[PDB]
Amino acid sequence: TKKVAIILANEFEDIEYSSPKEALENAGFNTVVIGDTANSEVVGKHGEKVTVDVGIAEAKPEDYDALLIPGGFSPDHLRGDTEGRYGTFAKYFTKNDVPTFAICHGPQILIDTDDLKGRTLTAVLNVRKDLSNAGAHVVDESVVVDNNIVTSRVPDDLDDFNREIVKQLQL
Amino acid sequence: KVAIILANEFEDIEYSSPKEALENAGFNTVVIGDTANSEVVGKHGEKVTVDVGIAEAKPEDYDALLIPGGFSPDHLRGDTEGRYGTFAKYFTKNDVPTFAICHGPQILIDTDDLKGRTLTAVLNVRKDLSNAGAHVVDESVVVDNNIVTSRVPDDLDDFNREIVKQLQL
Repeated sequence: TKKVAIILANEFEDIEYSSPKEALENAGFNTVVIGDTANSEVVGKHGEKVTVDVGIAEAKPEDYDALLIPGGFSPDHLRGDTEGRYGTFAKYFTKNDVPTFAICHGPQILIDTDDLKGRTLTAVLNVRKDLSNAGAHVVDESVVVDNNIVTSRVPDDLDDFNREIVKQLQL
Repeated sequence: KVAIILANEFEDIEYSSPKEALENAGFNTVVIGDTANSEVVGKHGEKVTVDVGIAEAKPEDYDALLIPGGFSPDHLRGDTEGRYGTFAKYFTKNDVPTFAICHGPQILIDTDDLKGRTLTAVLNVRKDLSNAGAHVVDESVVVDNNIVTSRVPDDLDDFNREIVKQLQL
């Protein structure tokens, strides 16, 4: 059975957690929330409460078949980790070509892998310049697939995003 | 007169504290935002009235630019037209005092004028500043000619000292 790590801090955009989670689960995959502390609670921009399953210190990235990075201000919070642990975690996925799904601000964490040069991604407008400065080829499309990396921009893109992330796990 | 570019979810004290330091030193501030006479609200609930809409604002009107942090700079970088980056370019291009704290330096990324400049910021945005070509350091306040930057609210005494000193020169 295949399972997806979702990295999550406070002030995630609620629907960018719940909608991809539901799409993945509907296709028969399971999801695990990775955050600062196991059994702590993180709260979305619009109040959705999510319990963290596994702490970032304990998580083994090789256990997971894909990584999902919801947007909102959750990725900016994750990037405040003093030891940079979420960028390091994400680096397993980009280095080993494991399916990697990020929507809106989500691709901010991918900058911290240093693995973006020459990769093709989209994101929310707010972060596109930072992605381009990280070396990516940045485009403006509802969903972009570059081998293992699937990116989208905004919550309106979720239907396209959810279709592609599920396909990529079927491989 | 100092332009303050401001959206919702600014870090409250990074607006009020430099504003008061400037006003104490006898300088005036003008909040520039999406629409004149709207309110933007800080992370901790502070309400600030927007003086001038970004459509009408003329950067040459101003003696400095102040960019408070929190998630205000990220909101400003969402402007469909990129108008706040364009506003900021005037200050970087013409070497006009430019003050940014915490996440505030994110807006300076959009000027494309950070190559070889020396800045600090909150940890969360340092990689992006480095990727923009800045020399990023970890200090309570950094002065690089016209650009003054700090990291977090605790730095405010130092930040305020240096931004006031710029305007006095």
